[PDB]
Amino acid sequence: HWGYGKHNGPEHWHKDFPIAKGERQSPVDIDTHTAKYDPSLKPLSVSYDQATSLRILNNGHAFNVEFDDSQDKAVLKGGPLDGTYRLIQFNFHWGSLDGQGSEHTVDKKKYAAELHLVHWNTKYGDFGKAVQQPDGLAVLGIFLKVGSAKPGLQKVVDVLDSIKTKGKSADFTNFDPRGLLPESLDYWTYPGSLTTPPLLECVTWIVLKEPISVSSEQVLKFRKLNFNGEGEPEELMVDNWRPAQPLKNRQIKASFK
Ligand SMILES: [Zn+2]
Repeated sequence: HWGYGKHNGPEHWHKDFPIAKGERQSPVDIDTHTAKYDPSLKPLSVSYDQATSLRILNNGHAFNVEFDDSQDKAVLKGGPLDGTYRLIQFNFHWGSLDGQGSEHTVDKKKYAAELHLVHWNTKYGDFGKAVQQPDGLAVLGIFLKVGSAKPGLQKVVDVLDSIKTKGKSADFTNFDPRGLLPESLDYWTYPGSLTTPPLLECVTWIVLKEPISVSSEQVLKFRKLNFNGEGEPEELMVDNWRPAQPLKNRQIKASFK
């Protein structure tokens, strides 16, 4: 099975998933001086006031907070998107040290972690069908830097103990994702893919310019999770990020100048 270790890491993925060497793979390095300001990009419209979180789960490669996506409760629209996209989950990627952890990079700078808010295009009916389309998913990427604590993130941090190993899940209702957003919604956008197998090229990436800060104690909790299942030898869940891939003739557009 794939993972992030020496023998099953990102550099090995292409053997089981040849699309790993595709034309629109993610993540990528965002060269701020090469990105084109596009005055036709509309502002992002995030409506998370009716969001219904349900469960938090350690899937062996990261932890996900799942949302009820049976209706238009929490949606994303506007920006470079056409149509309505429903929030299905959010997850993180982090490092073993504060100087690495993010998937995307800005002018080669790596952040301590990267939060992904995953949404699927409703015109396709369900998530499974959406992942098979060029414009099936829209993922909002938010960088995390170490500094002051993020209050809205604490509820997530506190429950990590109960989902330490692979396969564990816990009820996680009434969590408000709005507490994880930065002040500004300025962003960069480019066509890309999922950053973990099956690595499908079905994502419109919307990466926020402004990072949010979390405390050292907060990220330390992420690092206590395990890749392994219960009763197995302990392997700390750290550095679950894929390195930047070649841009290959894609243009990164910016909503700001
Ligand atoms: Zn992710």
